[PDB]
Amino acid sequence: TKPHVNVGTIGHVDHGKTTLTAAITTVLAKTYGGAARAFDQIDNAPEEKARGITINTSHVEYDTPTRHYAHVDCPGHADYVKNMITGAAQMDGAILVVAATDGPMPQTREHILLGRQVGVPYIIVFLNKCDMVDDEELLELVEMEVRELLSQYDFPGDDTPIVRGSALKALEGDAEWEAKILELAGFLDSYIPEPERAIDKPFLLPIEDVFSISGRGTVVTGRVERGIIKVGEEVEIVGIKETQKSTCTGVEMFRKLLDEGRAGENVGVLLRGIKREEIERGQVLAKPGTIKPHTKFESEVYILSKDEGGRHTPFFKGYRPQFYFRTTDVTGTIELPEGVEMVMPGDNIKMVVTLIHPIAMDDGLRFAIREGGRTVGAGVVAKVLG
Ligand SMILES: Nc1nc2c(ncn2[C@@H]2O[C@H](COP(=O)(O)OP(=O)(O)O)[C@@H](O)[C@H]2O)c(=O)[nH]1
Ligand SMILES: [Mg+2]
Repeated sequence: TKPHVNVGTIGHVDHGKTTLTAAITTVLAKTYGGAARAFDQIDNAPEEKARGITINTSHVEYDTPTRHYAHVDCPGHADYVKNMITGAAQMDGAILVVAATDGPMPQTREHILLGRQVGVPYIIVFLNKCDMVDDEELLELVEMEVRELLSQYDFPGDDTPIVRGSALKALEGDAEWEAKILELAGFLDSYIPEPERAIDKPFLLPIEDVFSISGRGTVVTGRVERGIIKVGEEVEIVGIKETQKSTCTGVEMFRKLLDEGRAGENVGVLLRGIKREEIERGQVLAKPGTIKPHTKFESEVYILSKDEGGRHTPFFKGYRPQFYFRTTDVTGTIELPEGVEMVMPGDNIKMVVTLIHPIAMDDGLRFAIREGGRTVGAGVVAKVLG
């Protein structure tokens, strides 16, 4: 099967993301095979529901000779904010569209900054509307502006592929400009490395339940998030309390006794030496020395709007909600950015959080913000602090 890669268009409004998305599907369909999509179908994005969050998202698919791509395009900036923090698939790379007529605009900066925060790993640039620009001096100056902006947020601007093109003329059928769509698709193939598959990451299992099995000791159940756990291998129980070491003495799937549990499977793991009461809501099983527990972190959060089922009134710096990490709520206190004293429903802000219990975490881990039982926001860990 062809490798699967998740991409999407980002960049400022009216710079040509949707026209480019249509052009890519159209050009690749007539060149390497597939199904073309038209501008109107993609611009008219369905409402996708992620929890209570409403995100207008168009999903499109296209193939290169060697890869299958799932591409995400959204109508408005508000959708890109929501999608980057809580969208169905995390982008493996992004196509930043920049209109040569306008140059980098405020959401060009914001989407790069968000990409950095939510951990978007590769960004390719399509410099659009070049059918309007005859001057090569201008095009060079815009290209340098985009490279500086990428580097400002630690992307490798100097080595970043930038394709000078015209999404519109390519969608209209002009073969000269279509070649630029193939150049861009070439860069998707060559510049975005194939992402790391979960089965190859160090073992991780969020604990959902614990039982004292008769004559066999303590078992913890959960979905293997990544890696492989084998009978005989050592594990760490990470989070809430001081970290404990243990050994796997059995892997059970329903009534079937296994020798290993793999990423994606729902299993029960028998642990030597651990008593049922030594296990707490919110802990994970992990390969030893691969994930650490933290109480403090920086995050990018989106606060739900009233219509989405969230808060009706803003909160202030004393806000003390619950942060739901994998399996449980942990209370935290927050610090706001300087100048911000109030956070309105529907806002998104950088939030420094201090939980009252440690949670095993790494950059890019998603969480929900909750009040009482109900969800009021969504975040991504941008930087762990300790
Ligand atoms: N002249 C020219 N116009 C373009 C090009 N790409 C897009 N446009 C026009 O710019 C407008 C906005 O494009 P659109 O894809 O909807 O922008 P989006 O908000 O980023 O999705 C539309 O009128 C497009 O047809 C291009 O390469 N050349
Ligand atoms: Mg659009």
